[PDB]
Amino acid sequence: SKRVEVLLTQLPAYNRLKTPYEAELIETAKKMTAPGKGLLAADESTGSCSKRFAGIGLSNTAEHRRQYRALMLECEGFEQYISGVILHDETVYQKAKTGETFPQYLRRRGVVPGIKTDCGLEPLVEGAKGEQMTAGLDGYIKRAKKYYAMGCRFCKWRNVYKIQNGTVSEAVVRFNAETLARYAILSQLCGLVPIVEPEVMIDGTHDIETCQRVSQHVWSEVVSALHRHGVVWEGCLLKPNMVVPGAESGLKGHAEQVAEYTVKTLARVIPPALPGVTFLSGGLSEVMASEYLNAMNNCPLPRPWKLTFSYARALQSSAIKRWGGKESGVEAGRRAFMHRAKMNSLAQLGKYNRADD
Amino acid sequence: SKRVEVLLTQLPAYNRLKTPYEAELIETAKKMTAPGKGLLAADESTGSCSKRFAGIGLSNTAEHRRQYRALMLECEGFEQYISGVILHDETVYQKAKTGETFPQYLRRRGVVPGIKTDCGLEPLVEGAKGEQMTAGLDGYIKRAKKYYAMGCRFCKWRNVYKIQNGTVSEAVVRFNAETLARYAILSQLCGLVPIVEPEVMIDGTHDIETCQRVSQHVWSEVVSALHRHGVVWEGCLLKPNMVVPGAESGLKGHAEQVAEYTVKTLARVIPPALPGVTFLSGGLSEVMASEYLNAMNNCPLPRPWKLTFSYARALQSSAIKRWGGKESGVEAGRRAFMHRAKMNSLAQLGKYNRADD
Amino acid sequence: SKRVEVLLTQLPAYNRLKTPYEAELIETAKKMTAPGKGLLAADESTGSCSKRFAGIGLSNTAEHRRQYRALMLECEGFEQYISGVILHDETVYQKAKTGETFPQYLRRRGVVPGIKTDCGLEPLVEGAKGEQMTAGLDGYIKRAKKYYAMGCRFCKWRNVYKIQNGTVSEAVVRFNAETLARYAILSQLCGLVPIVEPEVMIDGTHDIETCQRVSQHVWSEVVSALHRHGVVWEGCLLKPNMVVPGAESGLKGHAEQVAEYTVKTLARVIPPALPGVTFLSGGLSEVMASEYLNAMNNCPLPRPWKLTFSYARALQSSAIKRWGGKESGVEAGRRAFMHRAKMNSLAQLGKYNRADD
Amino acid sequence: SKRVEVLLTQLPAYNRLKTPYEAELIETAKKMTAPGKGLLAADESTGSCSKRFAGIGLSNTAEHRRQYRALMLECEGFEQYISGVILHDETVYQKAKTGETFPQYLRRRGVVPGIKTDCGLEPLVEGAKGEQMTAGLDGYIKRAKKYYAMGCRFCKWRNVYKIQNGTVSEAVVRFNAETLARYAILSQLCGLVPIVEPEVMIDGTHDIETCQRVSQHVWSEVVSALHRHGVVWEGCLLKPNMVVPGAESGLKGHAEQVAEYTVKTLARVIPPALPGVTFLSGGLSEVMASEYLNAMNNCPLPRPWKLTFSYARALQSSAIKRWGGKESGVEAGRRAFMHRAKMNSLAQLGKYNRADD
Repeated sequence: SKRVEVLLTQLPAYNRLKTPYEAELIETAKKMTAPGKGLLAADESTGSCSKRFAGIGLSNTAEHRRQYRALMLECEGFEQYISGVILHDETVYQKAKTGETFPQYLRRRGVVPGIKTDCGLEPLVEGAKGEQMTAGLDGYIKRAKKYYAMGCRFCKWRNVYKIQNGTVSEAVVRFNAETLARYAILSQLCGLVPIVEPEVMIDGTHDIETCQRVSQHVWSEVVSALHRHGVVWEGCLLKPNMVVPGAESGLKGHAEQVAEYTVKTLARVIPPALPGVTFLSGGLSEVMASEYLNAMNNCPLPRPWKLTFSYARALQSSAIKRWGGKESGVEAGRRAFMHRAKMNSLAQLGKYNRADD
Repeated sequence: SKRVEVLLTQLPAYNRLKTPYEAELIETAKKMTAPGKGLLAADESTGSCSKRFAGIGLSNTAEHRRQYRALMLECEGFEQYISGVILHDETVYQKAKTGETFPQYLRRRGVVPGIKTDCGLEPLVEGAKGEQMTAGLDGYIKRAKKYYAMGCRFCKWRNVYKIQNGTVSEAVVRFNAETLARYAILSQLCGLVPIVEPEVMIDGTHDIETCQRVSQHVWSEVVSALHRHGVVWEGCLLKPNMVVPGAESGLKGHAEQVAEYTVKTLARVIPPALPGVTFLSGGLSEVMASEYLNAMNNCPLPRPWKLTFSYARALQSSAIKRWGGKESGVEAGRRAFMHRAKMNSLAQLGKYNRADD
Repeated sequence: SKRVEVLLTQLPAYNRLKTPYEAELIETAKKMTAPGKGLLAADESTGSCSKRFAGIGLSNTAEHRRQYRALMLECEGFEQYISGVILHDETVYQKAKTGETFPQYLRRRGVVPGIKTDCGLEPLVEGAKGEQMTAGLDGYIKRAKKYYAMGCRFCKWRNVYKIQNGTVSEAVVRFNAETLARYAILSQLCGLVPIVEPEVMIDGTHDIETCQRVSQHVWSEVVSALHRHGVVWEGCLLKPNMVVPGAESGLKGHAEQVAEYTVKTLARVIPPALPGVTFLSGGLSEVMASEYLNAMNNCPLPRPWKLTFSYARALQSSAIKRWGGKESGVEAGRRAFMHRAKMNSLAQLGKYNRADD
Repeated sequence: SKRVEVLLTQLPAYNRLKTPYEAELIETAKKMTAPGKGLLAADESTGSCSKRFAGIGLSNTAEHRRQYRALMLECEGFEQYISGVILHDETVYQKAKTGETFPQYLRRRGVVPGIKTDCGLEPLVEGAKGEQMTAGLDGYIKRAKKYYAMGCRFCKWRNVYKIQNGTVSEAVVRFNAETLARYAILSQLCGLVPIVEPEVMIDGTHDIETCQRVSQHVWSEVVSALHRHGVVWEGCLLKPNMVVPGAESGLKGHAEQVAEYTVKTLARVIPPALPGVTFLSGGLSEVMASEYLNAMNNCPLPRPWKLTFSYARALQSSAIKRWGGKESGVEAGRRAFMHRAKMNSLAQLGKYNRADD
């Protein structure tokens, strides 16, 4: 027949991201998921910060945001339990008390600095009212190279899926999968390990069966897309919701129910080569988040990747309260931070004890 | 069985763009493709303008860009042959000699003003070296609403596909289809008729058979994606390349060969409900572009949509030359513009005569 | 880069059915869709025949089936209005009154003989209760070559889609599209023009809007699949339902409503290169079927392919009744057949007159 | 908005095979993959049997086929190392020496009886010359229910992918994935655990890198399809090739290279919930097949499912030779069978020792 010489990269099986950061990516990821450690998510937007401060009456300025972050980041000792921090863009450039930038300070202290690189939720337009896509791919490589150069070595991008009426449009499932897979690839290209966050939200009256049905489908499509875009599985992480009943469903699950539904869902879709899952805690209480993670790490189902946390409110809530926005609340604020971080560090080892909370 | 009440928009067959500009979109499009008329593409970037001016020694300033556009846009009389102009963002805000903005002036004169809304080509990263995606979806609705408000009623977004080694990666085929279909939807949502331009480039040594094989595949995937995103076919247009031998292939086709390969390719993939195809002229001479369009409009194959032009260099080249960047070349510059615009207007009627060029 | 020489057929854009019957396929199809002609579907299974005979008390034997077919097929003169007959496998081998096989007799008389080659409906298993796939791909090439050798030059394969609750599973949409596209390809390979029948059934209480929403989606997916399998559009035909309200919806549409919804649906999805659509009449009365086709051929929307009929009950019903299963009803049976065939022949020209029925 | 009540099975995330054999499937599979055990594939067709007998001069009759099977199946003691036997259809109905059917005899002896249910390879028609699809879906449920009723509790279906020129068409990749996923679903529905065999063949001059690139792509598409059809991962098994250099490449890999490429490939695509992989040995020597499996079970990469064998020639070759087609070779034939089965049983434990072969 008529044969032609072509590049192998023009062939379907050869669409694979080739990145010279490869080995570095793989090493960051193992660092991120070290045993007894997890990630502190501290990438609240300026607005989310208003919310955060609201109950303590703290005014919403750059300086105060800095302080709210320093509260945790300069909590010496937290490094034993937190392996990386997802910063907000503003924090990357702020200075730690030593005068190093935050990324510089954390690296020195042994904590990998990451950055939230998505540009926020927007209406999906296709599919059903209430569904949302996420923006931020334009100019992405240039931002990401700039964060790398600032010292970040991982990034995070969140897509959400709102269950309504027991289901989600296939439009959001596909489109958001496609966005996450693109983001992953480009992150790896620029040297940052991508945290792929496909959050099936806890919002609504749905139950845990509905949650599992939608998550399993959403997440397999995210996987199919990562394959289709060529991701380095060994240099990537997942940040999924746990499978639980909906926030307004009226029902609460035990942690052992949670860990089984979650882990059996994940084991159906996530390749064992992905090094770790850093669960989001969205809507759960600080205690539940620890109890639920702990059960995961005690679940008899297959779970070949590390199962750890990537939490924001569930690690900060009480701290924020005790801190009060004042220098004077600083110590108590930390004590509380440390305790929650320790709880969760044990829960990753599967040794947390509720009597201890 | 277990039944549940859901929104119809959560169902697969209901992912259809619902836009209150619908009827307006449909009417613009028919206006754009009126018999004996075509579109002037005048959306060169600032840089492309350097190129354009290079041979006449015209310096590259905003003022001179304005003049280069006014050369054509204020060429009274051109309105008989041009139904719409694809402006560059800068031109939207510049003023015509009457002091109306350009969009305002053209509308008054009967010419629909459109706007190039993509953000330019960038490396695809996936697929093979040399392939390119197009940026610009972020912030798109807000830009588009702003152009609408300025009077534009259509927009244009170009994706390209570089044939190398006889083929193109399936990665570029899919990804660029996906980008075009998203852009289409959002354009319609904001009131602008989208020109979907999936250009299989003339660049390379490939021949016309290779061109047809790749275009047919690229374009069916663009269609499948438009269906999958929910486009209003009746409010959309296509701006494809013609199917011709590659620029460095060494071969030149007759116009009748061209029109048959082109039209038989399109008739295999484009739904008859899409109102019109406004061919790009990329790489063809000014004469060829007219001869080739003319043959299309004389082709016995099925061609239910309007077949017209959407040309830039092939309508401006000579004009630019005769104009010379000087007030003094103005009249000759126009004469030439008018003549090429008239040639092409006849070629859309299938009555162009080469003896006349 | 690393380049490799491969077959062009290993590349995505080169998966195109290459069939030496190509030109013959194209010619059959134009024959099938000649102006003022349509297809008689006479491919009832043995069982369907029980039904057919039930009201006339005709016993269900091979001999009687033969006679029931001969009633129409040896109705000299019907050749003016019918261009091809879809036979059942049994009929292919039966003999006409001249002693030629039926295929031989029809060809001699100017009627292209086709054959129903699917193996019947079966439970889809995936998707929702009530949905159905169609069997018959195994051993297909050998059957098809055998029909060709017997003189058939086209074939027919029917898939169905049952609307329930306003919708259909995406599973049936995809799977049945995939089956139709495979069948098409293989038919063409063996020399038979494939009639692709994706019937959205009239069954249920749905309305005409629901019908249009599901048909448009079902049919675009059938098209995407035909492209994906490589079909010769110019050597293929479509046999879709008309878009009408559901049989138990309680509403009846005018013919002009029907033709607009139908033709605007088709014009959104079917490539203009497919030579013709031979509508099925499933559930409509004999009169409605003619009135509805007539309106199609009077519809101002785009409709580049031939729009004709491929009917069974709506051409046989009355005939069967008048014939009565007796030699003695033969003449009246034919008269009635002829009249319905003439009605429909005019309706294809867009000149049918109801005053005439 | 307009809401409608639909079946949940009409929604995308609900296309999941619901089978009342579920728990039984899961239990068979764990039985099949018990530690230190593997499957004997004895499903050679009548023709393959000619080949098999050729070198020993054994005539090719049903009786002799029976004897060739009895050689292994009535090799008392083999039950310690073999957990299930893939029979050929003919063997299902033949009788063991006790007068039980083979399935009955094996079950009694503790060996799960399975059945090869595909109908053989055929030309793909689409894609490139040399590629092949597999037939057998028509009438599948009725066959499968009949095997179940005969006592089989698992089945096997093989698809192949021929690397040529370094690659494979995307057509074969997709189509064969689609066939395997359909087969899986239907098998589970009828009570038989499906062995999904997507064999990337060892045939050709390709190297091990090419093998890994194609297998990874072929196998992820098989997975995506299994998800898309709704398979019960926990009740399914995989029978893939190992990743090795091509048979005519001129290079031989060490077993440790093999196990790393294989396991790292699988860990990128196969969900950890699939209970086990039963490798095929196609083209490898009897020794290599054991050494290669052993290394797998010694590989430090992630490998959450059982890694065992499903071998035919590599367990029978020598035996067949020693047996000689004669009663008289019977004992030596068994000795050899036992030894190879023991080798492989140890290799599944990762304790095989080559000094022992």
